[PDB]
Amino acid sequence: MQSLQDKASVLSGVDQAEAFAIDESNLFDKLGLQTFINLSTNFYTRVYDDEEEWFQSIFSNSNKEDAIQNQYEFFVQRMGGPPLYSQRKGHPALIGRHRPFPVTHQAAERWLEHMQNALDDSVDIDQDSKIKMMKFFRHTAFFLVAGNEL
Amino acid sequence: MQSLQDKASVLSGVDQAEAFAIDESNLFDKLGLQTFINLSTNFYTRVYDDEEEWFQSIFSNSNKEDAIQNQYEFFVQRMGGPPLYSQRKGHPALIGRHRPFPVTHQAAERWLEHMQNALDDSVDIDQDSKIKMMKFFRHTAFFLVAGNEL
Ligand code: HEM
Ligand code: HEM
Ligand code: NA
Ligand code: NA
Repeated sequence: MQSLQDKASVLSGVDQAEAFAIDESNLFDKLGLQTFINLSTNFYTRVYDDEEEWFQSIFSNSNKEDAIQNQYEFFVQRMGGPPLYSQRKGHPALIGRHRPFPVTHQAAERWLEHMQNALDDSVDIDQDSKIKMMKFFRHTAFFLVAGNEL
Repeated sequence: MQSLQDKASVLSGVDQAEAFAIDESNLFDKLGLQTFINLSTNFYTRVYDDEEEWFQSIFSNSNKEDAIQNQYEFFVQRMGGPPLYSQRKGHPALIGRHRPFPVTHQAAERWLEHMQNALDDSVDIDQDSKIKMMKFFRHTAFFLVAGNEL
């Protein structure tokens, strides 16, 4: 309430401080490009095989392989790697770029569920990193929810 | 047209490639924190002394010293320095965070004018950097205009 990052914390239960703990060490240096590519691939397989119509139909106007490229490049860029996303698309502008979608509370949890699963399948992400990443995903999911409202 | 970064290029005359040339070398390493603090201070002095009512009244609900802190921290973060902005506020989410303001074509040029002046007064920014920075400011100003429309 009264500030996007505040709504995100209240809704998500993740403190903004926690959310950006990713910035304390270079995760990309820890995990490498391939971890991120596999992660987003896994994630989007699940999304595009999601049987939950309402979710899934959210992604109908996008290409699976494009969305994968969009996502891992943002993650690579944002977690210590080279700025691949900006090189190609400019500012992440997450709220702006999610404007066309119905980013609801329920949708945030669905998104986060597929991601939790994709993170679990990941063979190359250590616990500490998994926690930091989920804290970041979860805070920002609800940051998007807050943005979808205002 | 059809894509935020495309509108920005068409309106602004700055190719998105040009806009993100800042990512080729560490500008923060070149210029240091103080350059950025002085730059934003200069800039916001001008903004808050702007006699153009319509512009200036855009910034009425903000504190001069807060806006300065917001801006130089984003620039520091985005041009090679430590992620000060995110540490404090989370995602830059530029379109989202400019939603409350009337970000018009005319406003973009005004903003860019004060910035051009502030860049000129800067004693520690070399030509090459000035060009890269203005390309980045100008592209992103119109990216914000595009965002203000859609
Ligand atoms: C709240 C639940 C969310 C929903 C329903 C959602 C939905 C979508 C959809 C439909 C797209 C377009 C796919 C594409 O063509 O690239 C997209 C793009 C994207 N999403 Fe999400 N998203 C959510 C949360 C998140 C979160 C938590 C992150 C980051 C941690 C994120 C980052 C992105 C990025 C980087 C893109 C690509 C932007 C672009 O290049 O256009 N999203 N999202
Ligand atoms: C298009 C012309 C623009 C107008 C009229 C405009 C207006 C504003 C206003 C009124 C604020 C709130 C001040 C504050 O309290 O921090 C603001 C914040 C900000 N603007 Fe702009 N702006 C423009 C373009 C830009 C450009 C080109 C950039 C980056 C290159 C930028 C980056 C920011 C940032 C980082 C903030 C602080 C966000 C926050 O923490 O809430 N703006 N802008
Ligand atoms: Na942004
Ligand atoms: Na953003």
